[PDB]
Amino acid sequence: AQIINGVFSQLLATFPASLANRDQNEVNEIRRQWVLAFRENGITTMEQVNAGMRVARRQNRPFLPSPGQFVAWCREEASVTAGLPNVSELVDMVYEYCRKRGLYPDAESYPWKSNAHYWLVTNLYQNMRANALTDAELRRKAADELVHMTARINRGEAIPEPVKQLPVMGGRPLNRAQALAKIAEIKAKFGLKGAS
Amino acid sequence: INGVFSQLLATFPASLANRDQNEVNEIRRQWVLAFRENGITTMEQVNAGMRVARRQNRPFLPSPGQFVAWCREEASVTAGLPNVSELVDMVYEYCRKRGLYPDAESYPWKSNAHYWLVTNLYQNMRANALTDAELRRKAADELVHMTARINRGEAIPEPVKQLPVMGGRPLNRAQALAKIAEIKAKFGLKGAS
Repeated sequence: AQIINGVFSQLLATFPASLANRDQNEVNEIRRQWVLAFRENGITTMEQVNAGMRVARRQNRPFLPSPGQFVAWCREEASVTAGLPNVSELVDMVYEYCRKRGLYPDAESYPWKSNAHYWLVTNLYQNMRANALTDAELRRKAADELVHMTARINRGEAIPEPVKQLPVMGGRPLNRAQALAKIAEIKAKFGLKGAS
Repeated sequence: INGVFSQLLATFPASLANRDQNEVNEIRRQWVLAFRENGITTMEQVNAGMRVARRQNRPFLPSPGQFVAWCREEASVTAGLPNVSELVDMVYEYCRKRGLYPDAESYPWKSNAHYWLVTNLYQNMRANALTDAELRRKAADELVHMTARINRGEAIPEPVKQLPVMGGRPLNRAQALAKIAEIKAKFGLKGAS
């Protein structure tokens, strides 16, 4: 009650024009929605309120944010490990990969920033090439992949470290003359080569 | 701090209309917290923000985030970008006139930003069969993206160009016929005559 009233007062102070030209019924409904969101998200501490207010002040939008946006702002400090590119950055990375991957032996040789980037870019690239997606479909798929990856990260879990595929060996100290001698020796031993 | 709040109240007297002391104190606390977080602790930045607010024609009190956005926009006000209508007119003029030029770099561009915006919009329109409303939406998105890139400090690349053409041939009909005859004599091929 007191916490909710303080949050509402601070939001009104930060955003005076948010409730302009609005009757009391809309204000009460907005307050009820905020109460429901706080109860469902477990936001019952003043420290989270202060963090959310700091983020809101850092935000430059002159309108009242949605309750879910405020909850996300509060949890950003808690969920600081969720360092992932946004939709636009992911799309640009996918385009750069689609341009540059032909110059590398495999997908693991690409200069990845982290495993999350590797998995996201590879999945989006394969999906796009297999399903012949357009740009808007690619962006929708990128948003879905980001949501899925964030959900997996927030549930703990560990991102696997590719698979790689074998070494290539090498180290041949053999020249033309010695190999010709070897071929001649094989011919002499097997006799019926008849090759000239 | 207190002087900053007093100047803000003086510039926007209608902001505290029908407000009690508690709301004023909460507004002051919010402004103090915003200044602390944004690093606005010097009087020179306060004066710059006051000048920005005075240049604005809105008597309404902007949010502290909006005030910081105004300050950083005026600090980086160097942006010679057209509006949506001007961009659409430029795109239409380009689509009318570019057929008479050897390449897209020969077009009389005003700057690099205009070149990139117009070319990207032209390619997108001719590739996705955009209508007029879709063209305007795409133009708005492109302008937002270009402004965001410019505010990041990133420089705008200088097209790519493609090759010179050379020339300078002082050869006429008689000399060309002599050359052809010499080629025929050297290699035979008498059937060509």
